[PDB]
Amino acid sequence: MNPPPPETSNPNKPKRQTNQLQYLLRVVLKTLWKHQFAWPFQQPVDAVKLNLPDYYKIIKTPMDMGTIKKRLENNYYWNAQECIQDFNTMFTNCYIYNKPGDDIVLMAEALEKLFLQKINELPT
Ligand SMILES: CN1Cc2ccccc2NC1=O
Repeated sequence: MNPPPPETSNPNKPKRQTNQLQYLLRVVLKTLWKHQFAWPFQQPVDAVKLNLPDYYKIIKTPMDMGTIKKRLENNYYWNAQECIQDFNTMFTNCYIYNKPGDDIVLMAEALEKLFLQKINELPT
């Protein structure tokens, strides 16, 4: 079964807009999104559709780029580091659930390298 997806808004959490967060949406996320290996990460893992019935028995902090994108669009984050942590959670979940060498892991590894390339330098 699938749990509810992660929240993309929270009225009691303070919002913020920063040059770095704008950049994470306009450049980092929106560029990764177009990568040929982006598709598995563009929405929450669907344990039913993908036939991964144990996914959420194993992964307790789900994250995906669809969620991140919505969060950025909503100014959900306080700062860039909070957003970067979501990306890292997404990649880490993939390495936890799957094994080295798996096609999905090769896709995550590629995206993570591109992600690190693009956040190496952020605006000030
Ligand atoms: C995050 N995904 C996405 C996915 C899509 C299709 C088949 C397998 C997976 N495994 C994952 O861990």
